[PDB]
Amino acid sequence: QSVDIHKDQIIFSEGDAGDCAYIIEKGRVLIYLTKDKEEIPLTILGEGEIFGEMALIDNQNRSASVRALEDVRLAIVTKQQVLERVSTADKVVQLLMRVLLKRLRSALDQIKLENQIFQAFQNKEFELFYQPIVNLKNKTITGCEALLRWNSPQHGLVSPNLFIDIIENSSMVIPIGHWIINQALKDLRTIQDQLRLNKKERMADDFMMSINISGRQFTHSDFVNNLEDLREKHDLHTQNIKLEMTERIMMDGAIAIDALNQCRSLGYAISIDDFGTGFSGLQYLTQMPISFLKIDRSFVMKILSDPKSKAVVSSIIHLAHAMDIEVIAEGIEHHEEALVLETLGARFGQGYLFSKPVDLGRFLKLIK
Amino acid sequence: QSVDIHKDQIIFSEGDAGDCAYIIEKGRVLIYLTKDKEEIPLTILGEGEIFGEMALIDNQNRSASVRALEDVRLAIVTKQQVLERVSTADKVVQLLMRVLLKRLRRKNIGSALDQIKLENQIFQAFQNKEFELFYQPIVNLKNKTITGCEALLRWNSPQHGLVSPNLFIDIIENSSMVIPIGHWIINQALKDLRTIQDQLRLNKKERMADDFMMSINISGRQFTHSDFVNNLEDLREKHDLHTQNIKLEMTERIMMDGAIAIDALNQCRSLGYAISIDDFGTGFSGLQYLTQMPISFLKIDRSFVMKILSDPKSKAVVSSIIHLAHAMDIEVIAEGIEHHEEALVLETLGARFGQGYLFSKPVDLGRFLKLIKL
Ligand SMILES: Nc1ncnc2c1ncn2[C@@H]1O[C@@H]2COP(=O)(O)O[C@H]2[C@H]1O
Ligand SMILES: Nc1ncnc2c1ncn2[C@@H]1O[C@@H]2COP(=O)(O)O[C@H]2[C@H]1O
Ligand SMILES: [Mg+2]
Ligand SMILES: [Mg+2]
Repeated sequence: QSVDIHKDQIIFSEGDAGDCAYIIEKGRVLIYLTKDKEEIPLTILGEGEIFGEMALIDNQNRSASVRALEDVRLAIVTKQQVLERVSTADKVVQLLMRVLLKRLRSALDQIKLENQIFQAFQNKEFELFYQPIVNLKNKTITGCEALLRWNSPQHGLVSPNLFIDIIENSSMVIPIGHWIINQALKDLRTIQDQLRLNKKERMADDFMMSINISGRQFTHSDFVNNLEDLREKHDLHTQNIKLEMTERIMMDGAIAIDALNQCRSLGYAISIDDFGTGFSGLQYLTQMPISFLKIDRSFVMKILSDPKSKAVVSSIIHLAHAMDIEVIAEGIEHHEEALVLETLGARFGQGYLFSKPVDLGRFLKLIK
Repeated sequence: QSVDIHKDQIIFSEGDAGDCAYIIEKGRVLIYLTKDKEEIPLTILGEGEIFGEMALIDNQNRSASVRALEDVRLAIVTKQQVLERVSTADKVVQLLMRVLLKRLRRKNIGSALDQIKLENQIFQAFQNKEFELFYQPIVNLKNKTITGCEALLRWNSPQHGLVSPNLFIDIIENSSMVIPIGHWIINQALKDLRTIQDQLRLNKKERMADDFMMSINISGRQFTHSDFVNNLEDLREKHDLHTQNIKLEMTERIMMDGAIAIDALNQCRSLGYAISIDDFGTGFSGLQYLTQMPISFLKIDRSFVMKILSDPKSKAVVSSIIHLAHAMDIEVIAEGIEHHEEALVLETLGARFGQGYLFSKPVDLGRFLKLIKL
């Protein structure tokens, strides 16, 4: 709601309590101090500008007095509205705000890790490993997923729990992601060449390299174009490249409603990773041109003990079939789990039972 | 990533371009201005404090010079790190930042508007009593009996002429005014439940009265807010009602949290409140949690129901939700039902309950009390 005010009206004085702040819609206002009954002007504010906001942010008194130079109309910003928005803001953005207030009158660790990660990337401490995906019935290796690893010389082998999230919600996903795709496709060509070299011509034609693509780099412009360049750079075919995505992409939709269709039109397979976790698929599933979905490991490890977690999984498999989507059950660590998973009708699987993620040299041996 | 610096080294001067900012790990530093080769000190910064951040935020030159008073070690904050975090921040929080920069610089030398206004307009309307509750019948699909109702919030005003009238519900739900408004909703809904049950007993429909369920929408904020279950219990006892007749409709998004929100539902369930997941299959998905949550109902959203007959794989999604629900002793309420053909398919797939225009639109208490009697 908006409020009219008379010329020369002292709206509030220096030292008052801070109920709310204002945004000027019409008119002009003067901010001033008072010292031994001398009146020193700080500035004149006009249309679009704000005042009374400092007291609300740090719960202290009015740093100055304010008087209307003419008839003005103000739009009210409440204390709760300000604190609400300041509290949700990033911890560094809050540091920045607080320090600016003081002067006008873990964050260190978070900043250092982001730079440590990026420096490691440039010192080439990251490399891709590849985990076999197998046909459950005949145990043949049908394809693989590219997984990012980091082994610093000083901190040994690093947990991906740490760096993956940090990378994904930063702009460094673009240069890193480009490197991931390029490396994964380079090694696909090498995999197919080795397969043809040992006269496994049909296995070579059906081989699928799964690459994880995050939201940021998907929604980023010129993605499909740069992807196509990298594909042609290694003389590869679209039917051997499968893009693993989180459900969350369809929250957006400026380019992200038909970007998938543009990917699908070129022959790239699209797969929904960690289905049944995070943003919900069931409606997103009727929209999206999906060829696969992956049943997360959290489901698979409760199949034998929890009998209604089994029911959830059975239902996902049957639903998937009903829309010509195929299933990859991941996290498989015991033969008994595979048995149930095949009886329920899941075609593919991946997990420790078959193979952990390994480097390209161990993987090339595995396929033979 | 961390950098050592010599005593008396001018790290940067006033008027330079701003490549990066620094955080002091060791030592002390002096910020100063220069005027006709007079050096006026602004302050001394020490361990843990920051400098060089202003130039990065608004792309302008260094407002001052900086010199190390002793041997110091600095941790670098890049421009990209700062802009990255500032850009994602709320539009008002960005306004606040930019205005503070302008005033500090001058000091030592000498849609967001619309979102904010609508929030206050909504709250003023609430206090001027422009809101009221309507009630939409939920029916048993097979025998068409009214089994219960959902309380729906209305705003009787031309200004609420959004016509896509969800909007204000969303504005309320993601604001702190959900607490005083929500309290009013719950109180009003429970008051009218007592009136519904009294009429039902008055016409010797004793069994229908015992099975009647009033569905109330409860948002995340007020659910996660402390002292919720206690205040709910007070309002229930205020109207002499039983927990088995009160059903709480919740969005899936609550299980993102879990400090209080894994067992808050169990604390509600322990008291006998039915819990229902509204708009299931939209927004967040608590599937790995849905084996855990004490859920008695879920509602198939209208967006699914209106595509059942045209889109044959939207039908498959709905069939699958119903079968899954049954497999964990959860019952289904299909909403948005506007044609008899939809109800047919919905009953064949096995959904027990329904609500929609086919049966009845939302109406005031009054038209609802008449509706029961048929
Ligand atoms: N140096 C300044 N330049 C411009 N505006 C100021 C200055 N100091 C204070 N203000 C504004 O005047 C207000 C006085 O009360 P607050 O501290 O609540 O919020 C203050 C600012 O919005
Ligand atoms: N009044 C002040 N009090 C304390 N520090 C300041 C003040 N003015 C500027 N600074 C710091 O000195 C730095 C000079 O360059 P920047 O403008 O990039 O960033 C500035 C702030 O970090
Ligand atoms: Mg993956
Ligand atoms: Mg509802």
